Amino acid sequence: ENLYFQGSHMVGEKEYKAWEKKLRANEKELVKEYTANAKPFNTYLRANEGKLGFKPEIDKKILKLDEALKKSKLSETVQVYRGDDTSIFGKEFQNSIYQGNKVNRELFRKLRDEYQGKIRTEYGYLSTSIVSNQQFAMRPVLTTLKVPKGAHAGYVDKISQYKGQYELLLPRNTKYKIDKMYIIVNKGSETIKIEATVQP
Repeated sequence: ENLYFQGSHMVGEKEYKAWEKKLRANEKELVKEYTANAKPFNTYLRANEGKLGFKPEIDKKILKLDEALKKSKLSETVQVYRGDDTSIFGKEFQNSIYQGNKVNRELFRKLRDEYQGKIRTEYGYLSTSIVSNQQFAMRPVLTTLKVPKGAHAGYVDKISQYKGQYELLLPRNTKYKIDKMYIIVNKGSETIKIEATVQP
């Protein structure tokens, strides 16, 4: 263990290296493979609510990817984030929840009532961002996730010279409790905030 001068240069670099060490060569390539084209995997898991058996070749990779994600446990509780469009809320609210750069308060109240306090599931693998020096909240919806110590997760390197951070790749079938929803009033915009806790 070398001395960590300046602490972590970008948050998640330690966890990324450690996880990478435990992965077999075939696993590491499968992770890259998933990262390149995630959509066929995640639409499949969503279409069938996490049940396997429909597509044998896909099923085999999903099982291997699941095991790879098992290799690293979180040493400490962390916070990760997601930017999303109003499509996150589904047909009833997408088009309505906003009107001209501001949140519809009455529709927000209904939205808060349906989601807040409930436990939900992401059948696909969940990509989240780890804050280092910047948090990209340009999107209307910002979701913050508390990932508990002892949870399983993977790490993907999305970092470039000017933009990008480490990704925390959550296992498929992740459960989360929607702790709180509120409107962040920015200078010149409004953001819908979702604060959730990953149940392990």
